[PDB]
Amino acid sequence: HWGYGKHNGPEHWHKDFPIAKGERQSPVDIDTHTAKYDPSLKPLSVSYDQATSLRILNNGHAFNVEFDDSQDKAVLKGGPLDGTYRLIQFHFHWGSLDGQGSEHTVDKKKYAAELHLVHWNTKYGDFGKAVQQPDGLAVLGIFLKVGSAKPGLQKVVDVLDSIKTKGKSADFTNFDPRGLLPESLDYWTYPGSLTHPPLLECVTWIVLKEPISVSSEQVLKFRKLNFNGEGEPEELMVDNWRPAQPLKNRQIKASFK
Ligand SMILES: [Zn+2]
Repeated sequence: HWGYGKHNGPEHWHKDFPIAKGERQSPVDIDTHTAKYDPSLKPLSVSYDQATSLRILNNGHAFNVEFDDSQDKAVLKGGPLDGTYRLIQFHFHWGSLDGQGSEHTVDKKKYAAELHLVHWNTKYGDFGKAVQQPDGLAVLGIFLKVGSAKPGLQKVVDVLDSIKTKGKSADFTNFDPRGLLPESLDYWTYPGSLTHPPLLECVTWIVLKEPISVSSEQVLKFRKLNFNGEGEPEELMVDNWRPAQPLKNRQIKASFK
């Protein structure tokens, strides 16, 4: 039902998912001049050396690069987090043109795209249990701008032709997500939600300050994907982002001065 089309997009989601108007919805605008440096926050610990990617899937709203999360391999720890969060998948949000695509914004600036690396809290045993808890997920968000190519993205780019339509997947082993990080891991953090239905309020957001650069050719391949299934009317997979939601009673904390 829900999507990013002309009649089922973010402004409609609240009908079926009333949590869309909840108290800790994502994404949000990050006001750089009211996010406060928090000296109690720690450097992120991104431990991806043993990551095992398995598969890439077009799910009709993005594509997910899926990992083996059946044991502690690729984990996120530290930062604002207590305990250990296992990497399950990453995906992107992007626009029809370079001036929109990100979910989070920075002083109202929209980036061309945003990468989400999704991790679940091992204290809850499985992902399905984790999403029912306020500290169940940690999502590392990384902005993309268009300029130079990102070498470590090309292997993703080049498989997209094989998963054009919803429900298609392809083997995708030995991909190293470290090639998608910027140089600095300085970040903002706040409590929020998943950004598409069911919009569960289970996420500690960790949004990196420094964007990565990808090329116009790389982004153009993203924009050739389809929301639709094989043989159905073609709807390009573009503008798969939810706009910023009210901050309400939340504070955005910065890891950096
Ligand atoms: Zn996302």
